[PDB]
Amino acid sequence: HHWGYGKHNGPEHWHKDFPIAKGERQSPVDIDTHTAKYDPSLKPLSVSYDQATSLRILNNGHAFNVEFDDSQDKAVLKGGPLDGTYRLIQFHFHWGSLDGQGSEHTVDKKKYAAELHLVHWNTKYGDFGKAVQQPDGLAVLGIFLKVGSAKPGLQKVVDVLDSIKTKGKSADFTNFDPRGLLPESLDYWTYPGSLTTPPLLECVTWIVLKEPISVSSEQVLKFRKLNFNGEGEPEELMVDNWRPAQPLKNRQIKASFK
Ligand SMILES: [Zn+2]
Repeated sequence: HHWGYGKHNGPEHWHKDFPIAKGERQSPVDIDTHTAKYDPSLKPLSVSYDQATSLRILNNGHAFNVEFDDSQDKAVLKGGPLDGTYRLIQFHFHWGSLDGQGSEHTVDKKKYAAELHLVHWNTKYGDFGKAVQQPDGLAVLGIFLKVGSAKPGLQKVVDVLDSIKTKGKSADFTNFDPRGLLPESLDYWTYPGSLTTPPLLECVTWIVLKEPISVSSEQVLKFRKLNFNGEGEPEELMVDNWRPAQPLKNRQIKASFK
């Protein structure tokens, strides 16, 4: 009885094994655009992904992660509300069984078809495992996906998913450039929050971009053919791997733009 996204082990159960589920700075949240405060003190984000080295893609039974070499400052995020340099370790997505749900964060209660998470850790803490124990340890860039036109830069990801269909499977995944996943604008909302899967630690500065990217229905269809299970246990499709919005409680969302 591990955690997952079903009736009997899904997000409403997580608090029994991970009491921080009901904590004060849980994610995701609904971003109320009329209540978010423009903060002209916020700098532009600086994304330096020119030297990124992807290594591997894997199905971990809750999502698929693309993992990067984080042994040096090769793909980093700086600026914005951040102090210091945050190194890219992995990205993954959350998505739905249908196009009208899938994102974790919502914008004035609107759900998108999926959500991309680029996970970065603060180099002052030396490694990811020490970083997750700190209130400013991680920075996650969240990018919404809507269904319309194809995103060419995502196709390389979609084509390998056949090779990692079940939990535990991995494949070599070199020379992927994450710059092909960014929207045009880097305007953003930011708030302090948590990992959205167990162990749900409250170590994340969230940076959620205003502008969604478009993907095609055929591209998102392929995400939905993955499996939560291992080979061959009974087939459970990897769909609806998102946590619902949590209470904002004592937190302000700030916007980089008006
Ligand atoms: Zn995520």
